[PDB]
Amino acid sequence: EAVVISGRKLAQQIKQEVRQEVEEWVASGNKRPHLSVILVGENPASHSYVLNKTRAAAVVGINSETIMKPASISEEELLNLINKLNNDDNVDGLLVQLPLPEHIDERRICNAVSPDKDVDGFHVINVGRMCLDQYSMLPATPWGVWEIIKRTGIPTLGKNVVVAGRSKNVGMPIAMLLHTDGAHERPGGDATVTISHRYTPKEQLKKHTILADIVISAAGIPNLITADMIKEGAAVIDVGINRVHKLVGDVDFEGVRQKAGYITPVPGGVGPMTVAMLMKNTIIAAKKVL
Amino acid sequence: EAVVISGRKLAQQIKQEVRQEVEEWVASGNKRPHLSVILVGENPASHSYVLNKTRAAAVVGINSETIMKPASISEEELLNLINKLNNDDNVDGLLVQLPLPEHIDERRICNAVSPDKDVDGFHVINVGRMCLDQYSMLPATPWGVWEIIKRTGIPTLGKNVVVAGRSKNVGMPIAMLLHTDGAHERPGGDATVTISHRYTPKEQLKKHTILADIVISAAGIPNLITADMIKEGAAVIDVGINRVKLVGDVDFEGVRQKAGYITPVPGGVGPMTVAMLMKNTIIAAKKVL
Ligand SMILES: NC(=O)c1ccc[n+]([C@@H]2O[C@H](COP(=O)([O-])OP(=O)(O)OC[C@H]3O[C@@H](n4cnc5c(N)ncnc54)[C@H](O)[C@@H]3O)[C@@H](O)[C@H]2O)c1
Ligand SMILES: NC(=O)c1ccc[n+]([C@@H]2O[C@H](COP(=O)([O-])OP(=O)(O)OC[C@H]3O[C@@H](n4cnc5c(N)ncnc54)[C@H](O)[C@@H]3O)[C@@H](O)[C@H]2O)c1
Ligand SMILES: Nc1nc(N)c(NC(=O)Nc2ccc(C(=O)N[C@@H](CCc3nnn[nH]3)C(=O)O)cc2Cl)c(=O)[nH]1
Ligand SMILES: Nc1nc(N)c(NC(=O)Nc2ccc(C(=O)N[C@@H](CCc3nnn[nH]3)C(=O)O)cc2Cl)c(=O)[nH]1
Repeated sequence: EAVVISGRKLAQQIKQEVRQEVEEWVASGNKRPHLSVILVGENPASHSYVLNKTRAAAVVGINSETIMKPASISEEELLNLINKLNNDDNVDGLLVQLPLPEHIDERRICNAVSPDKDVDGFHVINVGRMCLDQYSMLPATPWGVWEIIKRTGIPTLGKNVVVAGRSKNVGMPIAMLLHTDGAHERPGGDATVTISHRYTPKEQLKKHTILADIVISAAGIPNLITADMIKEGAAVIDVGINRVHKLVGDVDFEGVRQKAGYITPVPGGVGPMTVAMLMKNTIIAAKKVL
Repeated sequence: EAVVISGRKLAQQIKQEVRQEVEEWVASGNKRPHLSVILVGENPASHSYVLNKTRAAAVVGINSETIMKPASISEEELLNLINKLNNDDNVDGLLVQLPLPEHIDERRICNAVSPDKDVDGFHVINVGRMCLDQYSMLPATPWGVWEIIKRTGIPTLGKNVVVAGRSKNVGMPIAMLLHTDGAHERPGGDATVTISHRYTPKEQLKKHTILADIVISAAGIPNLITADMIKEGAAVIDVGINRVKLVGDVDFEGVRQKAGYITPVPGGVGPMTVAMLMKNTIIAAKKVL
């Protein structure tokens, strides 16, 4: 039966590392780090996730503020707020929680955040640098997936990995981190990575997952991953968060638990790792090492 | 038996299309486009490929110059020449042929080319925009691979594709173009794409290619792809150029018997790289993006 990886326990370790790093930093006379989160509208999941972020910030010694704006805000008004925060020397990290309302272009917003404060790694320069395996601010959810695998001791070099999903903020950076060269500026996992997505026929997904040492599902589809698709002993990382009737990932947890060697639960899996890796990025931004 | 796709013939058609676009741009009262190529050192392959680029420039009515420098040039000296050409309004396109000597950082060089003149698509802004499926200057070799597939009518949506190679200038852009959404700003191929590389075991590569409708080899290893690794009727695109006589990564004669489509080396992807650069140069001259 599968080892159930605890994302809560792993994130606790990561957050303790960050609290130590932040306290040594402050002890040496530097300004305490400060994270600013802009939250637009009333997406209940967004508010929940943002509160988790600012709670984690407080615990690791990072100051924060959440700036909430109505969904009726215009794009120019959001751009003005971002520019004021970019020029606030007290602000080390700045992020705009997504999704935004339809009348606001998310790509224009993400590029308006100063790249040195872009703890999301969503600015086009940060995306480009990541895709070139250069030192960059890694996006939190893909980095959390990476850390789950590395800290559990699951090997990647030469292994088969299937990613279900190709979104620019989650699925694509995961595939980028896992297949790239361990010896580059920002190391990668050196895996053989298959990218699947909404036009990958179900049968073709199974023909690739059955070969996979690691299946990473980031599609937002309940029960997309079932035991017949998984190689015995494989690691299965569940990124989706789906409301069914209750929260479940993309994986049939109880079924796949019987065949996989490792599996992450939903909740308590990838989610807490997302929050923890943002803490890593915020101290990185405060140190201005990039 | 496999259809052999003439990259040479496709490229020559594309160059005629560029020639017409350039001639009408000039006839409309605009300055004739000019491409500058910086060549550092004495890599014979680099010298040959740049010559093919400047030959194709003359064919399509684009002015050009190659500026050759010794390998002992410093990075600051190369940066100075690039800044000079960035500020020369007669220069529409500027590229620095790779590879560069070890003491010169290619990424710093590529990022010093003004983005408007970056006909390689190597500037980090172009890379980032491409990785986000936004309008961008696409790198010539990946765009040539895409054009071979599209102009031949080989379908990609829902298909299995294997790329052997993950280099930032060739293999990674090819995988990015082929797997991404056809509905985005810069459409992708909507294929299921497997990225393999130097740490993929030969056995595992074969277990993926055998499912593949398109196999694209950009590794630089003779006979990496053999008929047993290919499924009946697949399309095999050979990006490698290996001196062994020039061969590709593919066992041309063997795979020829099982593939439905195949590109030869030489005369395959290579000529398409040169033709897509000409496309990029007239795009850069028009200040399209
Ligand atoms: N911390 C976390 O645990 C965390 C963080 C971010 C996102 N998520 C979750 O990840 C999921 C996806 O988020 P997103 O923003 O990337 O969503 P999105 O809708 O932008 O992308 C979903 C992806 O799934 C792919 N897909 C659709 N149908 C598929 C199929 N049958 N097979 C394979 N792929 C298919 C799509 O092509 C798309 O790339 C959601 O559940 C979201 O909440 C979780
Ligand atoms: N227009 C053209 O025809 C064109 C253009 C550019 C490059 N090329 C050719 O493509 C080849 C590679 O070019 P590059 O710039 O990507 O070179 P590179 O040396 O930077 O990259 C080689 C790539 O091959 C991968 N690889 C190595 N061994 C492998 C194996 N056994 N299985 C799978 N992948 C493996 C490596 O991991 C790496 O990603 C060369 O032959 C080069 O001349 C051709
Ligand atoms: N700019 C920007 N915008 C974005 N949207 C993101 N993404 C993002 O924040 N993702 C995210 C973050 C944290 C959680 C989390 O805390 N998960 C817990 C609790 C689940 C739960 N929910 N309700 N009850 N329990 C769990 O999964 O266990 C879940 C998610 Cl998806 C970003 O990173 N940057
Ligand atoms: N900045 C920058 N740097 C780079 N390195 C590249 N890549 C690049 O130029 N690739 C490239 C271009 C043309 C050819 C070609 O003409 N192939 C012919 C002739 C074969 C032959 N050659 N010698 N003898 N025979 C054939 O394949 O038939 C082959 C290649 Cl690899 C770039 O695009 N931009």
